[PDB]
Amino acid sequence: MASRILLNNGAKMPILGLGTWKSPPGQVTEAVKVAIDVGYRHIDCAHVYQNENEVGVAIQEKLREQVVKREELFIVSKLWCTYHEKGLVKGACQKTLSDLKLDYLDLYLIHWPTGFKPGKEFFPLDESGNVVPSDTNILDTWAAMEELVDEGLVKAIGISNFNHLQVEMILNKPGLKYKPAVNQIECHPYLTQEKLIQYCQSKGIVVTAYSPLGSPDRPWAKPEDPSLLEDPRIKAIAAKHNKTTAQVLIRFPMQRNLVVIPKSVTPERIAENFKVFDFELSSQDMTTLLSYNRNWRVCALLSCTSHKDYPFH
Ligand SMILES: NC(=O)c1ccc[n+]([C@@H]2O[C@H](COP(=O)([O-])OP(=O)(O)OC[C@H]3O[C@@H](n4cnc5c(N)ncnc54)[C@H](OP(=O)(O)O)[C@@H]3O)[C@@H](O)[C@H]2O)c1
Ligand SMILES: COc1ccc2c(C(=S)N(C)CC(=O)O)cccc2c1C(F)(F)F
Repeated sequence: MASRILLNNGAKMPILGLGTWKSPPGQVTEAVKVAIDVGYRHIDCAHVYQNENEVGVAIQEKLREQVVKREELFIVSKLWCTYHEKGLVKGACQKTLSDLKLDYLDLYLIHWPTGFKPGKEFFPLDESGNVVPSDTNILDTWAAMEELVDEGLVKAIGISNFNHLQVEMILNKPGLKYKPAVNQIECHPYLTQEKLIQYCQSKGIVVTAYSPLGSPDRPWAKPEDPSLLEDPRIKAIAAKHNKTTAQVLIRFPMQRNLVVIPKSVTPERIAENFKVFDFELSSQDMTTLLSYNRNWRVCALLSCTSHKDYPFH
């Protein structure tokens, strides 16, 4: 399978990237270093992850060491919810750039469609526990994203966790200058996303699948939750192909023309997860994996359900 997908900004994006959410800061520099060494060229980052400085140390070391050139890396970050205001976007981007040690990002995403009240807290809550929104119109946040393109700070802009109607809203934005290049969404056999994916694809927006392994390290895992990695049916497909369950889980989105960003800080897994370009799931496997859909989300984030732009109703 070809390793990159063409975006609607004319640039090519690696279909496999390394996720960094929950990667401990004292481990993520080595994780990114190992990933680059084993072939990853796409790193998925975010300011809210609190580890971009340490990601950046790895990127800069690999650039300085001559292991990779900047043009070959595809570095993604995301505008956190507390920075949706147009006057905050450039500084948020520039802080990410400064921490990642970059002069530009390949892709900068609106992390969530939900703007949160600006301030030092990333997760501002009221006394009762509800997310405190900001009044910013995502179309204005989008225009601020467009300005980053026009200032040279980012090569592409996109969105994340936008539902079908939210994507449509950006696409229908009066005066839209740049279409989103990417919509990054949760996607795996328990959350197959057929409708959203087809819509985005039909519009020339590339979809990135997050939590493709079902995020077993998510902080809110419960015993009753289904477990992709432990699902006998998926294990059986893996066994049939002589691959690990994780490898099946990564290959699945790739064959749907998605980008996929499994996270690990374990060197052996980082390498395992990249070894997915050498086998193919059958049409029957694909259809069978699709059949496991149960609309189950790692990132359900019920604490945000009353936000006006909460995307998962
Ligand atoms: N845009 C968004 O809103 C959003 C939300 C969620 C995620 N994301 C992005 O998507 C990335 C991936 O999602 P995720 O971090 O939620 O979870 P994930 O990639 O589905 O799963 C990560 C977990 O799987 C383990 N793991 C990795 N490879 C494995 C393998 N081969 N065998 C067994 N276990 C393995 C990891 O352990 P170790 O690390 O200990 O090896 C970690 O516990 C994130 O890191 C982030 O970059 C974005
Ligand atoms: C939009 O709302 C979000 C978004 C993300 C989170 C996360 C994060 S940082 N993730 C799920 C990872 C990610 O968004 O990439 C953790 C805890 C609560 C969140 C919330 C929450 F609202 F629940 F506070």
